[PDB]
Amino acid sequence: ARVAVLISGTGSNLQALIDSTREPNSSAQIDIVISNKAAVAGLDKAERAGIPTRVINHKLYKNRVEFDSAIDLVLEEFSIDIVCLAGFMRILSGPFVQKWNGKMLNIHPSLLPSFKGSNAHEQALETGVTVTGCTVHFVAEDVDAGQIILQEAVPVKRGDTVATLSERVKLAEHKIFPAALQLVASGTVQLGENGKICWV
Repeated sequence: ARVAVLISGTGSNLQALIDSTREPNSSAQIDIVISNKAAVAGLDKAERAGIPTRVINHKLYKNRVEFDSAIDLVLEEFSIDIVCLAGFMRILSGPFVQKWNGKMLNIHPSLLPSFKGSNAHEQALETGVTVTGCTVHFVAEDVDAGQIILQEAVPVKRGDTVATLSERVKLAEHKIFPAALQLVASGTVQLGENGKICWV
């Protein structure tokens, strides 16, 4: 399966995905890395791996449905089968999420039914849970509510801050994101017709 990773920052998860797809048994290949910003060091890691990089910029023109179309064009140019959101800070339009239904993966820093949103760690700490984690799921129109592929629980330690807890959860992210991409790319897991995850 041909893969495109959309980033917006450092992209630590991108590196994990790059290392994973380079293994001989990987059923996925990363062909294009699309960045939201044009500075972020995610593009550099892509370059070091010899992966085509390419930017966009909202400031360049139009509404939302357009910006996504500018991306979708690059996706068509490279014949992409699967999309991985690796720290892509920019909501997608309803049509784009429609076009790539069951073909776009996202990693969220919480045991998902809980703490949906962009500040999951702050919520977890404020709520006082002793166990949190991360989730890889198919992207649906309903934010952070697509079908769950994999999850990994991570303990919260007393005195934890966003800096220390995110660091611990990040180690779990580097494990399940690549594993989930392999499950989807190999055809082992797919968005089920009954709406639920299907393990063939």
